[PDB]
Amino acid sequence: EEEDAGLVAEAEAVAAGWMLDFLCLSLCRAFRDGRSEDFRRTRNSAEAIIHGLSSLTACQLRTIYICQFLTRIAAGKTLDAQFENDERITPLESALMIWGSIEKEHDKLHEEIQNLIKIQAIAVCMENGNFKEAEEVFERIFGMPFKSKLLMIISQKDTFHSFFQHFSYNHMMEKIKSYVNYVLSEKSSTFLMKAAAKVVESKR
Amino acid sequence: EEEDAGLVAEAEAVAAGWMLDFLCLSLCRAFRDGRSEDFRRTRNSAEAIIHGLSSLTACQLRTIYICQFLTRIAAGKTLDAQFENDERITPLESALMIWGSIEKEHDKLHEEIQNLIKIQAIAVCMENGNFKEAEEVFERIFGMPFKSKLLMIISQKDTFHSFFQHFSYNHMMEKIKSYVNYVLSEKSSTFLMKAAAKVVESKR
Ligand SMILES: CC1=NN(c2ccccc2)C(=O)C1
Ligand SMILES: CC1=NN(c2ccccc2)C(=O)C1
Ligand SMILES: [Ca+2]
Ligand SMILES: [Ca+2]
Repeated sequence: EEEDAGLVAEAEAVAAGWMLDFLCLSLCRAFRDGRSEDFRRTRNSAEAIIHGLSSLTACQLRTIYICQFLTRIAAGKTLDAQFENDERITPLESALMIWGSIEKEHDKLHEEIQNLIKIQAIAVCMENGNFKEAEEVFERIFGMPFKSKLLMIISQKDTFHSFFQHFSYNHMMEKIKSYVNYVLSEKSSTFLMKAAAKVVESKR
Repeated sequence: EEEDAGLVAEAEAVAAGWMLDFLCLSLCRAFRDGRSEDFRRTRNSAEAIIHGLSSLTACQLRTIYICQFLTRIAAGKTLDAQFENDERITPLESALMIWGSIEKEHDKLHEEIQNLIKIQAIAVCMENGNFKEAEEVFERIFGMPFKSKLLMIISQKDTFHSFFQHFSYNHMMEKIKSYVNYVLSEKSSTFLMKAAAKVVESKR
């Protein structure tokens, strides 16, 4: 009875791991495509599956971090959203923390995305007229040339400054979408998606 | 591009169907075992997966009804829980409605469970001192000998009447657990559980 219960629990853990990879792939695809409602529903499903998982491999922690990173990026302009226990941390600051924690290559693309999130974390505060909050986000992030231009823009209250149009929110999203394409290629071969693709193909 | 998007959406629908069957099996097992916290977490996951499914086969609608039925039975004593748009309907009354909708055999066990839910729908109102609500649940359900004993118990305010000890909440749960064992046997062969069981066995 206890041996059967144990084997069942191990099988549920295997299946939850397969569901996590599939939901991550679906979340990545919805983000890349701009399917806002599918992203919201898929995120809700990923969150619930994650609460049913206890022990995680390094690969599963990376998968969860990718889901959490895209969720904060999708909420980047929602300044009322609180992703951390410290209520002062904005969504883009929370995405920046996860970006620096993922076990991944620090290639040129990694650093470009990092710097684009930093500029936009300040930009989104300025665009909402939250000038003192922009300065507080600046101090938390920064923790010379790039740093000093940003402090000058904050002090002038230059909300629609051309610097934010050159390193825009759209540019940040496009660079992140290039990274998402690589996650999509890497996870397209995971168990659940492969088996489901084989079913659809066999009916064609 | 549209052909690929279409094939991907079909594969996501296949995978969501496999996840629904697996989550139903896990929910049934947690209910049978009395694993309250695992039931709560599994229910949250089933709800989210169901919102990501659009077209349902007759088999998938039956699977969803089984999940909804067990959720209302688990909440049978939570008289503040509102499962229907009509706020007057109690959780056991909502379970009774689903029980009468499932495409299943009306064998002796089906009717015994039905009558046990009817008695307990009244019993739970009486036990909370909600005498007028017990009479209202009675009128909505009933909708001669069984009916008249119940109306007499309600009018006397006989909360701890021996009739409710003979056709108890425990007796209702045990009969429902016998039905759950049959659902467990039937869904143990579904794709995701079978594949996960094969993985665990191969590591022994
Ligand atoms: C709201 C939140 N969603 N999430 C989240 C977590 C895992 C997968 C997808 C999303 C957070 O961490 C906070
Ligand atoms: C609360 C509720 N949970 N549910 C539910 C639905 C599907 C699966 C599991 C549970 C309801 O219908 C209302
Ligand atoms: Ca805020
Ligand atoms: Ca109530």
